[PDB]
Amino acid sequence: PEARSILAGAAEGKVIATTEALSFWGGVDPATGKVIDVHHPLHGICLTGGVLFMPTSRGSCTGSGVLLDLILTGRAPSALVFCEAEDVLTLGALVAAEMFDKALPVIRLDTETFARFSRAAHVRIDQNTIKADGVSLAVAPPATAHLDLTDDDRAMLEGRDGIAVRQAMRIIVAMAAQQGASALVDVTQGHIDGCIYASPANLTFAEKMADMGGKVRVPSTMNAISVDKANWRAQGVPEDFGDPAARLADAYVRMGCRPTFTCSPYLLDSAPSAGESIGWAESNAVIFANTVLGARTAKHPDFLDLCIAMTGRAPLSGVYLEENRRPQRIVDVALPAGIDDAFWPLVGYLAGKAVPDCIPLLRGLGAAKPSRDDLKALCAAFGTTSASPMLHIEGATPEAGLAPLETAETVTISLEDMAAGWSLLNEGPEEVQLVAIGSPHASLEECRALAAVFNGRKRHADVAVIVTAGQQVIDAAGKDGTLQSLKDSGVQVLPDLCWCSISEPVFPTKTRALMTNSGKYAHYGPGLSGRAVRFGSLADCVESALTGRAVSRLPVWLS
Ligand code: FES
Ligand SMILES: [Mg+2]
Repeated sequence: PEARSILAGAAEGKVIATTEALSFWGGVDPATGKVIDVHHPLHGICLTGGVLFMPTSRGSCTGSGVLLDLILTGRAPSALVFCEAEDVLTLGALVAAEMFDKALPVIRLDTETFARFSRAAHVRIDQNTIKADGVSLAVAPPATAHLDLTDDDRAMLEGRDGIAVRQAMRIIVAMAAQQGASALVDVTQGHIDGCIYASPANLTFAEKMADMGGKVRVPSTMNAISVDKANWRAQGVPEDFGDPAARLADAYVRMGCRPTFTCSPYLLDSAPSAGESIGWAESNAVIFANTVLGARTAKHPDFLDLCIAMTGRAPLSGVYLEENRRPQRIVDVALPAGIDDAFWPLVGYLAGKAVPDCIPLLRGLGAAKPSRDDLKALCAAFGTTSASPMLHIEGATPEAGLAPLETAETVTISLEDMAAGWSLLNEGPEEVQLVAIGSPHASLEECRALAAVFNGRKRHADVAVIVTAGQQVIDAAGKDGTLQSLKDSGVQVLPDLCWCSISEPVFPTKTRALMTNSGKYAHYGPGLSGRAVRFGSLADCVESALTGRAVSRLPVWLS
């Protein structure tokens, strides 16, 4: 039995335990502390005050900001107990201790002690021990940093570059220490994700660092934000929400981040190349960068993305190291006849459920020749159910020939798994009032494909059709006529916002049920919006847009 202090602190409370990872953004409501992931075993449970046992986290990089907000409002669990490596929630609690004078203890157990303690009714944590129903286990103190540092690293840490840079380096070194890294690594560019207005604390952190003098040292793009930056006032977004959401975006721009406002930064001209070491947040962008581009970045939590951008340095750990990019589990995926575009997000979603805490190699799919957009949708869905920052697809992705670990296990995704996942993501009626496309932000080709399915037909008056995309794609779609073709059918194309960040009234208030082709939004949509969510192919979406009805049925390749 082994217990390891990750972040110090004292806590006591009832045990809240699960064997399935949870994403605090999208899966936990900062207003209540309740689990809102409708597909998680803990759905509906309030986490406030509990000692939360889960193997690790999954999903969104924004969990750090949601946990920070919960800590600040007193709605957070009293402690976190994992049994695997974890970064997102650990970083949120680390920022709480470093910058907000609040300690949330985080402990990692061995898997067997984890399972035993998860049966307990009550757990007490202090600096030296964890006790489950009185049964006490000694807790090893936080790991001591054994990092190789450059002279400029030490200069930043000593404060010779100011207090903001020192604070960033302090956080980077503490994260490297808990990961057991022995060095840092240069990054050529950053991508900031905490600009989504997921909680008041997201704004508080950004303005705190900006007022501290923080500024990025490497070129750094920005993920989606929670306002249509140029239009939210005219759209009728309430001032109480739009003003802090806009100020959150403004704070990162003031700190030198480029206002790309997109969750598909790999589509920008600034996209990194194969082998390039970058420092990115946003789970789908991280996974796409490693998986499809062959670039290298850990799945950095929100807030850590800014520290890495401020210093140009990240912990040399995880998939920055070649050994850690080798496939850790093999997945044979059934390839039925007659697949369409919906196959790829479904497979990514199921691949994450099958392999939630290590890097999988997906076999059996190379002959199907997935598009860049197919890989994009797959990676985004994989992020929702997994913690890993990358995956491999035999015959499709550039590093898929890396030798798997000699002890890799092999699992399957069967047709039966696919039918079950399809029905899980389709718990809603047939009548829909909204079609939601573009999580992550739509490519230009995805917009062209959508116009091709529409074939000049016009949406039903009672069905809104909304595509979220980055500004540069919308500009390009305006040039080549795709934007007008979509407008001709009644489709709205929105910049900056994504389905992760959209809000009423831009999200139409009349909506009761929506259909999406995003595996990611199919998962998060129910809890985020309170609406019933349907999941289908691009053409399933267009058919619903023209008729107002999404037929409830398994796809052709599953019947
Ligand atoms: S911001 Fe979440 S995928 Fe777009
Ligand atoms: Mg996710």
